[PDB]
Amino acid sequence: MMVWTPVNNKMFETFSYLPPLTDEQIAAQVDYIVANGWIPCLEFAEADKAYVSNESAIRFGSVSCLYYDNRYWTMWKLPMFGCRDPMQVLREIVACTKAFPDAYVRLVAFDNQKQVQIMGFLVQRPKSARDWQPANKRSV
Amino acid sequence: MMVWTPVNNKMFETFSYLPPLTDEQIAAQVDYIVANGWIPCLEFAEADKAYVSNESAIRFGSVSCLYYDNRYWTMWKLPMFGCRDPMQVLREIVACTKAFPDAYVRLVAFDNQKQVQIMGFLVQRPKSARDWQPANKRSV
Amino acid sequence: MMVWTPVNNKMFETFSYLPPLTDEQIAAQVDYIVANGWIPCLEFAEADKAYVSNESAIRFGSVSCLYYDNRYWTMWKLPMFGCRDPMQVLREIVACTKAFPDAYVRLVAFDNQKQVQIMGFLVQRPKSARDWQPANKRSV
Amino acid sequence: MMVWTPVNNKMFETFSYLPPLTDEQIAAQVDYIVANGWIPCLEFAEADKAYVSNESAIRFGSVSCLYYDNRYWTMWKLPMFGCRDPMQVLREIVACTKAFPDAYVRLVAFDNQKQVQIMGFLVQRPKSARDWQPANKRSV
Repeated sequence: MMVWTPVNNKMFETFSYLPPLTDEQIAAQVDYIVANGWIPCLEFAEADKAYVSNESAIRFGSVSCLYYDNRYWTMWKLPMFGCRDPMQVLREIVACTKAFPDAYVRLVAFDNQKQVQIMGFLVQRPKSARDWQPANKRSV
Repeated sequence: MMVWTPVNNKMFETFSYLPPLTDEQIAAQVDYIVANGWIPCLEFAEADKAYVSNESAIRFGSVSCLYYDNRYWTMWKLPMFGCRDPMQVLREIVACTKAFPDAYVRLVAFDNQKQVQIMGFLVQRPKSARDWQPANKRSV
Repeated sequence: MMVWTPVNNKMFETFSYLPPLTDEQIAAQVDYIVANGWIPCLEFAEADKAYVSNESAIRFGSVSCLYYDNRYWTMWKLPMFGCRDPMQVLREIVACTKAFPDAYVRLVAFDNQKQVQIMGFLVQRPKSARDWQPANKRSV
Repeated sequence: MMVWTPVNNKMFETFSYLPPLTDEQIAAQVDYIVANGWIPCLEFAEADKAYVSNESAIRFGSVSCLYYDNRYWTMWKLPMFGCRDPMQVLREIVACTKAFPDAYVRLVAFDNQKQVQIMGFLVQRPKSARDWQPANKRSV
């Protein structure tokens, strides 16, 4: 019987329960975006703005239902409309992480027919982050 | 006239006003669980999640009555259903404290007829805790 | 034209706008308590509990009017009922400050006919307090 | 395509999107105040009181609309009524920044016919401020 640790074991939505994505695995996800005609986009946030919080609810009456701060991140340039080249997306990941080496960075893609984000996963976390576990240390 | 100190004098419910439990005293409490047929279970929490607090009430209307965060701790494995062996409980205390050496750890027992926790006391506090007094420094 | 400083210029109610009380000045205030038949008492608080705050209002509906945390301090022993000797009060100030050398300590007096505190002033602040000005540095 | 940075890029209302004002540029703004017959005034605030916040809203019902802490700063002396000399304003800037070298200081001017502040801009920020970007580092 192994025990799932509650300590410093924060997650990051899709794919965060798998082993960290290799460069080949990321490339494959990017091919999937392009093959489906979705719109790639990068978003980023400093460590203090990375996880959902409640601080703005201090200003509210009884209307906090499904309100959370830090759902929005900051857009890196613009969504890559008309992009049909996976290398272009990989180059923007490099450019974004270079400009913001200490930020959380996530890759997302949009479907404009449904008007919804259709994919998303973390591609960088700050090296100073101490609030997460490697796969083999998630249970003890 | 001695003065009960308000400074760094936090307590931990049942038995926290007595001298710290010896290993023999813990064993005796464990025998009491087994003799009564109750279900032993261990729970633990990191220092930041150990004491009752109010942070979630920021999301509330006028409904904070008997709401507190940090009442729930994290379960170590499962409650030990059918356990009639005190040595088994002692071995789980050892295993739990070893896996989480910096956590607060409490031993509890359940009665399934009343469906309520029927006993509970702290069995470990982190070595770095500075918010509590030894028995002879509780008053000055 | 001198400018009253807003920075690190916290005050402590009665007499805090005067030069700090000498031992002779404190003795005189104590004589005043005794001459009037009032009940002397000492109260103390650690630095974090010294000034009025709002943290408990997170639990409230619209009822925060004239609610503040940290108005209560901690009683030193009991109010000195029947005390008609100023030296006894001075000895308790010494004893209280010795047991809590890093606390704020105030002397108060009660009138039991009106049932209200009738006098009060600070008799010790922690040496580590940096949030207050000397009389000659209160304006610049 | 350059990306506007969200990190440590706080601004300070009027003129904060231009290059920092030179002494000659400040003098020109001051001439503008005097030429129009407006009332010059200086205000200042320590770093913790410089930007708009919400802390007092913890005491509120549903009435936080257009309530913010830290809109008021501290007045330096009095508004300079009748002042028709730009050198006088410049001398008060010097005197204010000297007395409060670690404070944010802003120059404002009042129109008493409209009864409203008619101009305002930052004239000093603390040297220890790390929450702002130079013009050439505002986008990456």
